[PDB]
Amino acid sequence: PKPFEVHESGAYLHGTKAELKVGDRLVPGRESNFEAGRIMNHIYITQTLDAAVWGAELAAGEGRGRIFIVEPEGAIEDDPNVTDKKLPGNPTRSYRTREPVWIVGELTDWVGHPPEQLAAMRQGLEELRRKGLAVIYD
Ligand SMILES: CO[C@H]1/C=C/O[C@@]2(C)Oc3c(C)c(O)c4c(O)c(c(/C=N/N5CCN(C)CC5)c(O)c4c3C2=O)NC(=O)/C(C)=C\C=C\[C@H](C)[C@H](O)[C@@H](C)[C@@H](O)[C@@H](C)[C@H](OC(C)=O)[C@@H]1C
Repeated sequence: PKPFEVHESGAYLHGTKAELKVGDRLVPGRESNFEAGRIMNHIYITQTLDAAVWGAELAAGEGRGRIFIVEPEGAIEDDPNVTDKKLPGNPTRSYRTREPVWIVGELTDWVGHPPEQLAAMRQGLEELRRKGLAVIYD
């Protein structure tokens, strides 16, 4: 995938290693993928495939990444972890919602980041943790 490229569909995507199926309704309050033990207030979704693939790859869990197309029941807002942080605005088109979402499809035709790019991201995040700089906004 290409960073900042909006998916053809305009649809909201959710990358995860959870075993979801079309027709599931997902409510907030599951555990963070980035800070063990943290109970989440939001569901995180995106309109770029690149951000969804990172969500699938970086999600906690055994088993492979999945990307779902989802329909929010309620309001969505910019995800502050990636908005006005490294870049101005929200170029990854990443959002979050306090209300449930429905799983309406599964994206089957994606490929992951090349392995050294995924390893660099993983290593970078462990480093931020080791330095106490991995602040999670939620
Ligand atoms: C869609 O976002 C993805 C890719 C964007 O593509 C791309 C090109 O545009 C980015 C934007 C616009 C950012 O604002 C950004 C950012 O703020 C950030 C890191 C992190 N960089 N490092 C980690 C590895 N590394 C390169 C060295 C340091 C980034 O790489 C990016 C970044 C990119 O890479 N944040 C930090 O540095 C700091 C200080 C803290 C991070 C804290 C928590 C832990 C994270 O926020 C968690 C909650 C997730 O939100 C991220 C892991 C995102 O994963 C998902 C699934 O969302 C990932 C950024």
